[PDB]
Amino acid sequence: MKHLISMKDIGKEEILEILDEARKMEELLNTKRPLKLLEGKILATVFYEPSTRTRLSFETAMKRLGGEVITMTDLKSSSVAKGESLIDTIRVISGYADIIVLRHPSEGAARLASEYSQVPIINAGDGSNQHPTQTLLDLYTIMREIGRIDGIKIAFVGDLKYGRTVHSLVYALSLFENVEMYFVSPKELRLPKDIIEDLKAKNIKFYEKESLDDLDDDIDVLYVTRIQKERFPDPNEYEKVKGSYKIKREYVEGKKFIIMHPLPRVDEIDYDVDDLPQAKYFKQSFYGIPVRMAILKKLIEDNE
Amino acid sequence: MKHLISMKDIGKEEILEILDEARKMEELLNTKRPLKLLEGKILATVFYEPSTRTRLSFETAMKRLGGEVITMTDLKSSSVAKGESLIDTIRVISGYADIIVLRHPSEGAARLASEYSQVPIINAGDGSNQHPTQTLLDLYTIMREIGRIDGIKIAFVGDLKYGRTVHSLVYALSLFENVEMYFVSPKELRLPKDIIEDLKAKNIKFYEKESLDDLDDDIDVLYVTRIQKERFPDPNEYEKVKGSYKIKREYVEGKKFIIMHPLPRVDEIDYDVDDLPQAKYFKQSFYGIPVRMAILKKLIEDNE
Amino acid sequence: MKHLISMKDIGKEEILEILDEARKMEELLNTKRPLKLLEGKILATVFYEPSTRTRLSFETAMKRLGGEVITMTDLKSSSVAKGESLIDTIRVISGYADIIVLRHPSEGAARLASEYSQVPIINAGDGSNQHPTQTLLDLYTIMREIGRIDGIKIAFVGDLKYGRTVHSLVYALSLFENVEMYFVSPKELRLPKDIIEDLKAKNIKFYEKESLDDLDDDIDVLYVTRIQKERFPDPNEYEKVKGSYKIKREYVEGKKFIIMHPLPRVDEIDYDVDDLPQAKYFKQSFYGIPVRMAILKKLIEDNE
Ligand SMILES: [K+]
Repeated sequence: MKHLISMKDIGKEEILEILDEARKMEELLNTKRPLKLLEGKILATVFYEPSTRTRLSFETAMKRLGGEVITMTDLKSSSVAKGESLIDTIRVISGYADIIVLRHPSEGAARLASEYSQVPIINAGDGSNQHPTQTLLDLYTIMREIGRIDGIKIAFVGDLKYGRTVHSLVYALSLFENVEMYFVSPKELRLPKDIIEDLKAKNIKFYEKESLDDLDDDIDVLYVTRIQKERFPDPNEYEKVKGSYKIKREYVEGKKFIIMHPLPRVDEIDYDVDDLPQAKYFKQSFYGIPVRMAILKKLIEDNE
Repeated sequence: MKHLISMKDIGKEEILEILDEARKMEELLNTKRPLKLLEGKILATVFYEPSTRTRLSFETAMKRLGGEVITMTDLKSSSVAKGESLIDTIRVISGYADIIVLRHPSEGAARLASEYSQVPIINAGDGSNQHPTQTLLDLYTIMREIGRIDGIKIAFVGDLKYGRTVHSLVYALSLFENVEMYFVSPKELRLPKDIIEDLKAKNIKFYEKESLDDLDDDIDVLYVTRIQKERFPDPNEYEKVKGSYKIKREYVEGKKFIIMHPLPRVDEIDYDVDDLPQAKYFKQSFYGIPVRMAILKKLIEDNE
Repeated sequence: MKHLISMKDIGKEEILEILDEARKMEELLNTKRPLKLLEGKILATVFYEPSTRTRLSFETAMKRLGGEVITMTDLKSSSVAKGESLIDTIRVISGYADIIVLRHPSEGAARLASEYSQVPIINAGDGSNQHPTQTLLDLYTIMREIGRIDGIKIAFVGDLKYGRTVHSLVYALSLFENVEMYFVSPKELRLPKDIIEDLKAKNIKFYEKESLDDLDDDIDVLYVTRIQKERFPDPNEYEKVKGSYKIKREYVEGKKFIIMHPLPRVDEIDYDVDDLPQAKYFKQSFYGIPVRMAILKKLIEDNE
């Protein structure tokens, strides 16, 4: 693997390889002894747009591997208004570092960068169209907590129309077997039809549901995403929507599923669900570190 | 010690333990050989409010111990306006790191955080009510330079009414023996009465003084704090105040005391005092590193 | 060498020493094995003004040497409006760190700092009058790519009147032998006369040229700098200027010279020159790391 630009670039087997590697990274972390796997290696964080979350996780992952990190987070005026084009910055930075995590608004930005970069490019959103690492950690969470990915019944709740990370996860799962999908959302925010077509073609068993109550307790994974306010300018109607799709304790009690949420969690899930056994989004967050560790390590070693 | 939230949580003995540990850290630094005490450990700097000073010192302390540091300084809009509540951020970050230094405006913020954190919380101001580490380094300075803390005559000059760090130091000293306190300030900015009550109860010998000249040369330590402009909107009157309480060379010459100042120094002390023997605030600054080292180390090791 | 404040402070021999040291650093980098030369040492980046470029390179250099880095980039209001004077910050930071890279707008800022600093000061622009490290890496590039510095024919294109880095390089080269200089620029932006005097005095063979076509193919090095818009408010005339001095592929083909550019490259050089053999500015960028490594190492070791 030369770069990690989009989930579209890797198959089931290669995904499972990355997951195995992540399980190993997790054990290493459990060791509490200093790891030197990437000692002497430098990760360059290159963000034209902000993402404290993305930066922290990758920075943690790299440092857990004994590696170093240089950071470049503002380029909305630090070089985009300073003149330097993307391809110039990439070239300068691939000369400094050993690997780059890039978050750039322009479409195909990460792909172009990989073309001019002498080091591996990791795409952390362009500007948030394809986020492979988020999708990999989601899959990792499922494997860890459920045992394996094939044969799961997963339900997605929230804005399925603009949920980029849902989109990415949905596609990735279509590469697996016997996966039943449930798409719960406001009628206004249903999964993009083109995707629906992809699922139908791949002959995936799926359902579009209007309500959370339309779900039986056969679902193995509840993956909840955000429903932003920009979708309902009227505070009154927005109350309605939030109320209908907010995950609450009473609805969770005695359920089989685990609950996943890419974070941050704002309104989607009540605070008194956090302490329920099925709540796993914070554990999910942690899993993000071992899989980013595997990703970092793999890209370094695959290319030298 | 699980966390370090407030000086109110530790007694004389435990303070002295921390100080001994700091003396050891200082020797280690004097060695100029790479220290690995916290190799493989990650410190997370979590500030909703800015504090370049706080961040640098802790970051230096952690790195001197061979440890790593991840930084999160803006949360006034990076997650407070991004939606994520404090308790969520703490949970995500305690999953990434091994220890956290937190500076959050809300009262009892650090305490709440420690409740949701799986790792030790260090309170670097909430929003600047209790700063244990500053108070510990102040005490360390006194022990190092004076020999011991008991039996000192210390005078505080400046705004004693809003001097949070004076407040914290004053309380901590009340735990020691034979400590005589002198409180020099504008009548408008005298030490809060409730504190005065605490001192009277603890039967501490203390004096409220109007002028610097009311001090004899029996004082062992001169601890000076800031008198902000917000206290005297009239530039004319503010001239008067500054002039009356500014420490000047001629007043310092031949004095027994050392001069402590938490920094930054703006108007409180003339520049031509810096080079006088009794000037110790810059040495005080350095001492901040060894005691933060001890603090970091202790909290890691006490909890694993 | 106690500090590195200005090129005016070091002679040919000492420059060559630093260059040799840089060649060694470059080999070490080529090794791809973790270097520990500055393990346990802390570099403090102190910028009152912004310079993502400067910071990254030095930070990379220090980390390549196994060292650590603390960063302080905003002081336009973080301590300049927070009260603390430069000399105070320097003293606090020289207590924390082992070496400082300083970028401060005020003239003679770096020099003053070195006076109050207990650790070596590296001047990264004050506010951009003397940048020794840029000038050292430029010289390094020439030695590496040309073989040696003496006897080269170098042409400078762009704004020669406000090109601080050209000024610095020109002076440094005057310390070498048989160096022929060609100064290509708009008549409005010719090399400052006082410098011309220095060259005449040192009896350097040089020419002031109006056009790129006035250059023969005997030039060994083409060093191009920026011509900002502030020099030609009329977009119309600015078109003219840019067009006349922009380096283009057809002009470069079959040329003997290498092309150097301190970066960032905005308008000065066409993108389809990048891939021509004579294009070396990105390699030049990389060379910046080994020479900053040598600089960092030398200053640490010369002072302990
Ligand atoms: K490090």
